[PDB]
Formats: sequence, structure tokens, C-alpha cells
Amino acid sequence: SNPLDICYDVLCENAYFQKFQLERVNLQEVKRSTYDHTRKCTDQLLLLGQTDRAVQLLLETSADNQHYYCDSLKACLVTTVTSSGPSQSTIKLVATNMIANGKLAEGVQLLCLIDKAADACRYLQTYGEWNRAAWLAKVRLNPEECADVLRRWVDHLCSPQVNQKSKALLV
Amino acid sequence: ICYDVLCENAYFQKFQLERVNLQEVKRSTYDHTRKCTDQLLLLGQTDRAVQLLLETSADNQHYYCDSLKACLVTTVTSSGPSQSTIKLVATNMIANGKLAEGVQLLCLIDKAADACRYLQTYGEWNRAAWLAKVRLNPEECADVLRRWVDHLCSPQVNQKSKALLV
Repeated sequence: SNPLDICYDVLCENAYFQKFQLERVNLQEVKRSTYDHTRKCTDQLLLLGQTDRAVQLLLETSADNQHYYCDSLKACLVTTVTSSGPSQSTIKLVATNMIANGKLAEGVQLLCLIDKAADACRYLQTYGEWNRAAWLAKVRLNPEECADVLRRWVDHLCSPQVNQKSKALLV
Repeated sequence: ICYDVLCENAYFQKFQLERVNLQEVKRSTYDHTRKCTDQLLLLGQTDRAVQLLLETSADNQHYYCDSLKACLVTTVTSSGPSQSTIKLVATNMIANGKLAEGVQLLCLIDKAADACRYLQTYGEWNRAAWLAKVRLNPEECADVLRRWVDHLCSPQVNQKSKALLV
């Protein structure tokens, strides 16, 4: 296939980048130690598309932790929200409200979880987190919707307060 | 209405609906709102409970859980093949100490009878009888009421008159 080397990151193909992200998240999942790492691994897996191995990992919280109810509810919701056709307006409204109130990571995660990554990328770019939005657009999304996000990122990179024309040229 | 458990099912349901409406009219604090939401979700009025769930202030510590619960109540209204894991999770929560939270979920999904026996197993006879009177067709409530009559006939309860009435 002759793919570009991974030393260029966002300049590579979608599948080649996705394979490396899968390998990295597998490495992260292998060496979890405490509760402050399992949550982050679950959050990463919930945006990398792995839905089957995240529910099982969620159903492991101890009966004494204060977040057991939240994790159980999240696992059940993820199990039962696998349908994207009907009953998606209220979920989108809740995600938008959570994003507006300040909780951005949860709203973006939920939006990418249900049916939509482009809107989550747009909200991420609106709040100034361009790197995570670009990474999200590279991982998920068809090569027809990521083009607009990358063009917007290039236009942002051409601002006089950034002066990163070389990266814009590469993208 | 003089006899609580000796009346018809529709009459009892209408009276508890009238009671919960009056309890919802005069909400004052957040704990009363939580109790009213619990009662409405246990009674089956999910449509008016979702709206009442999406009213938590953006400063309370329970906003996230209440926002996640409102979507869950809306999405799992159907009972398909993806319900076994939900029942397993509810059974684990009940066996882990929290009974009301799991009984509520079991009633919400499709299973009033399972919640009724779990309530009877843990000694909540009055609440289980109320649950059986409110929901369930007049074919499974009979077994639940006979199981309560058997308890009422024990030599430790000595409430044989109430058992005769039931």
C-alpha cells in the first residue's frame, strides 16, 4: 500500500492513523492501575468507536464508590441507545444543554456516541480545542465531512496571531 | 375508599392518580420534587415525568445523574432483546443493598411482578401490595395477594381478619 510514515501524524491516511490509535488504546488498557485510569480509558474507548469492550469495563465499579450509580446508568444507556433513527431529538437537546452549561467533554462524548461527530467537532473548534477536534475528525467521519473541518482548521492556522503557515500548507 | 385493598383496581388507580396530582401541585423543595418524580415513574406516567426530570438547576450535584436518567426513561420504553443486561444490572443493584432504586427500574422496564416478589422477599409487604394493586392484570396479582395472605396467617402476625377480607 506504501503508506506515509507515522512521523507526520495528521498528514497520514485514515485507516493507518486509526490502526495506530487502536494499538495505543490497547496499550493503555493493558496497564491500567487505579480508578483514575480506568475512567480515562473508558472515555477514550467511547470515542474510538469500541462499544462492546467499553460496557464490560464499565460494569466493574466497586459497590462502595460514589460513582457506581452513574457508571451503571451510563453502561445501560450505551447498551440501549444503539438505535440512531428515532428518539434522538431529546438526546441532542440534552447534549447541547450540557455543552452550554460548561461540561464540554461529556457533551462531545455523548454526541459522538449517538450518531454525530461533525457537530461535536464544530463545538470543539468553537471553544478553541483545535487539536482534539482534528484528531476526532481524523479518527471518525467520512473523508467528505472531514474536509470542511480541516479547511476550517487551516483557515484558523493562517491567522496573524498564530503564524503557522507551514502546517496549513501541509494539511 | 374506606377499604384500602378491598376495592376495585380502576378505582384505586384513579384515587392514587388524584393523590399524586395533588402532591405534584404543591412542590416546594427539591427533595419533594424527587419524591414526586419517583412516584410518577413508579405509577407509569413517564410523559409527565420526563419534563419534571429536565428541570434540575445547573448548580446541583445531581444534575448529571438526573439528565442521564431522563434520556434513559425515554429510550427504553420498548421491551426487545436488549433487556436481559438491564435486568441483570437491576438485580445486582438490589442485591448490593439498594432496593428502591432497583425496584423502580424493574417496574419501569417491563417487570412489575419481579419487583413485587423482591419487595415481598425483603419485608415490604404494604408497598408490594400497593404495586400489585396499581399495575398488573387481574391474573398475576392474585398470586401476590395469596402470598401476602399466607404471611398474614402466620402465628406471629395474627391478622387473620385482614387475610379473610383479602
